[PDB]
Amino acid sequence: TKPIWTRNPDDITNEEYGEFYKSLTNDWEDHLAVKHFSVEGQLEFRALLFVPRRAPFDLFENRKKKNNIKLYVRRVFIMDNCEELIPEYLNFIRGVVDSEDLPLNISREMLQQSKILKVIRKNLVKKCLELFTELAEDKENYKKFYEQFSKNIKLGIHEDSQNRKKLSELLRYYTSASGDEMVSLKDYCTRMKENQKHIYYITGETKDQVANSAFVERLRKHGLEVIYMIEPIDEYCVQQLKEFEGKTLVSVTKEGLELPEDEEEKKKQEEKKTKFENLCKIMKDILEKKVEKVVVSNRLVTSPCCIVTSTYGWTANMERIMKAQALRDNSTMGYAKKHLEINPDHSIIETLRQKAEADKNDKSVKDLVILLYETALLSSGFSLEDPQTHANRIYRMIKLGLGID
Amino acid sequence: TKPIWTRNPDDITNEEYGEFYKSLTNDWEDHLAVKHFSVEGQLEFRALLFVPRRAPFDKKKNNIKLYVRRVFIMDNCEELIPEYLNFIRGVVDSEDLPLNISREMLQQSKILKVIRKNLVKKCLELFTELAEDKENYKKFYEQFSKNIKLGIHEDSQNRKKLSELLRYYTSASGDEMVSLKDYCTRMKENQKHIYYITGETKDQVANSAFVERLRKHGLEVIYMIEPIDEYCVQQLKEFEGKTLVSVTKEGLELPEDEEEKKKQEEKKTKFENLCKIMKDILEKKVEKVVVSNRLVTSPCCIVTSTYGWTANMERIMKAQALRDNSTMKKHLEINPDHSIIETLRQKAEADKNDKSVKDLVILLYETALLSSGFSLEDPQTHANRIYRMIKLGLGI
Ligand SMILES: CCN(CC)c1ccc2cc(C(=O)N/C=C\N3C(=O)CCC3=O)c(=O)oc2c1
Ligand SMILES: CCN(CC)c1ccc2cc(C(=O)N/C=C\N3C(=O)CCC3=O)c(=O)oc2c1
Repeated sequence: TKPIWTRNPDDITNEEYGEFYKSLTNDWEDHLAVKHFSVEGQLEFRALLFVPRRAPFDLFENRKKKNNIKLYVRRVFIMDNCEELIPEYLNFIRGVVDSEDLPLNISREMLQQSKILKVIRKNLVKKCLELFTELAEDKENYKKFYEQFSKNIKLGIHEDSQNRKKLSELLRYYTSASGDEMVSLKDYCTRMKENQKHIYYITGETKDQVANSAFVERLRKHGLEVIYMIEPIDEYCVQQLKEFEGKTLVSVTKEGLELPEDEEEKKKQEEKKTKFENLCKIMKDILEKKVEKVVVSNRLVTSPCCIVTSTYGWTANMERIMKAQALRDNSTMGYAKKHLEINPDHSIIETLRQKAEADKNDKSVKDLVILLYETALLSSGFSLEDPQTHANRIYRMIKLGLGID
Repeated sequence: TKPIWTRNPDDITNEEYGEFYKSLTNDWEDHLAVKHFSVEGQLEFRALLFVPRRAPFDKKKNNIKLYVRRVFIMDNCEELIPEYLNFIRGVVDSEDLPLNISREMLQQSKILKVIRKNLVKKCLELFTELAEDKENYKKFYEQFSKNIKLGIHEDSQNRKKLSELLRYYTSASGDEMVSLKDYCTRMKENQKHIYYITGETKDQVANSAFVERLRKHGLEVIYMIEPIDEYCVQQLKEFEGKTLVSVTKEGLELPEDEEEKKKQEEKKTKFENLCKIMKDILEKKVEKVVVSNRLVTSPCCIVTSTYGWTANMERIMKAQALRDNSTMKKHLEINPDHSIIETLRQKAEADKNDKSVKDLVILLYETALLSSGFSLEDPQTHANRIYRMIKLGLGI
């Protein structure tokens, strides 16, 4: 009688859909979700789409399967891999597309097919984003989905600038407040204190490393929520996600960390600015060019120091990923400028300011400046120049802790 | 009027060779080296082989054009040459092999197996020739060092002839690369082992902790900085009788001393108390804690089990496991003659529940992992521990 995608959506049982999706992809378990829609107008076409349970494989990047949408015209099969029928970041969708009107045999000149496809393209991506917007309403079944295709969503953020807002509403992250849960961007905004003009994120490799890192200290004490961006995609994602609902994004690993001045803590921070600037310009010289600037931390509580990164430059996470990639492709590392922030109110920083402003030539002072700098790189997610150099330096500091002999 | 490979070699100008290799591979510069040979016997066939100057970017198993009685057949010939020689370009003109076969007539594979084994011999002949001019072999090993080490891994029958062609940086060779036969000439007749280290840069392995008592003892250590080496040594057991030992692995055998081992034995039992304590302070963070016989300036180091993943291995594999996202044995050696070990034995045997002792054992263990090429559990945890130790260096 009629093919399965011509019967209309609410007249089909979810198991009938599944038997079809199994027969279409040989997947051993049924579909996860289904969107099934038709279109009339200048163009008549139907479309049945499936989202597999287990995220498909990355396919050699061969790009030899831009998609797996079986393509029909007037109920006859045509192609299996239709390059411009679906944007690359939705290639996991399985299903069929049955057009009534598109032109098949075409030369270069007949761009009309490429118009019909572009409109079907936008209509297919629209009905998908609709389905994901639908899925986001049941919080704990959307979990089975974002678990598999989070990497896919973030890719769209980078490529499809036209749908960037609708896509960003679908992102979920770990934050400081959501101790064990993932939360939307709209939720983080509902918990913002007014006059906070920024959304705080940190990029590392594990939650425990970014949660207990040095960079977030005076931000968690300040009652602020910070977003944990742990997957390597995130480093590229934020590069094109400028703002959400008006508020701009800021990295807690970068210099110039803006915070709300209350009862002009800038006046106390300014006294610290000038009080320790002596110590600032000394360690800049003890280190020479291993660092670019030495400034007073406005973000450090329990740790004495941290290594922050240039504003318009690579980060510790990026520097790790890129150079972990340059192992794979045999290459010189080629051509990341760091800033070191010191906590004025820490005893090690206070006591160091005394020994240094008394005798800045003391080889013990030089040794301690280098040592704190090296451990700060460890805190900030970097790799050391020469590990045994730091090792011998720690051994010397241990010699000082107990009997020097 | 006659094809170029059937013409007798030494009647061939190197420009004719180069012009031909250009016409065969469109390479803009001439060949690097050429081996050209014929064979008679049960099988008659000729072969002209080229080594390109620039190492190519390697599913085309090789580019050896294959002729029979001077007629072309195919170029991608899978079982004509082992995979680690895919950079060879050239032609092979057989007189007798059978092309059309029923799967039963594997006799087609015998003729190929014979040409295969015969081709690899004439190549290793060429490479042994190249090893004689030191600073031109460098132009080659610079490009194909990776290839030779792969052959060590795969071709066990030619494993010996290949190792003779390996070149490395060592402690003695400050800037030059040296053969294995040379390292044997500098061995003491009481030395039964060849010492190597696996790292990432020459500068890091030369100043490493594992080699301390080896440069003081007048011993030479081989610097393996390329990642292939990690797999190379897994199949490179011995050269010229003397076996290889990794300075990152446990059970470091050394030339037995003038019965001074009794002093190493007194150190063994004297610090064994501290060994039992640090073993428990680090709850399964390490597998065993024993007395070092290899450390001079460093107080402690982390070696790996003989059969386990090397320190190098765990770094590379987990650096690659960023691709899969798949996310996946240690020994702690302490230096007896170091003051920090003596002082720790005293603080431990006086009050072994001192949190300063706990702070010191954990701190020493973590920095030793850094010394040994590992990654830290929680960097901010180690940092807070150092900040605590620095706070102790001066008043709290
Ligand atoms: C119908 C016979 N031939 C020529 C061999 C085909 C078959 C398929 C296609 C697909 C094309 C094409 O549009 N590619 C880009 C997007 N795309 C579609 O819109 C459908 C399939 C597909 O890959 C095309 O331009 O010519 C084609 C020509
Ligand atoms: C021209 C006829 N065609 C190919 C279309 C051939 C040509 C060559 C071969 C070689 C075979 C063969 O002997 N393979 C074993 C070794 N071998 C070669 O000698 C060349 C490639 C290769 O794998 C074969 O099984 O079928 C062939 C079929």
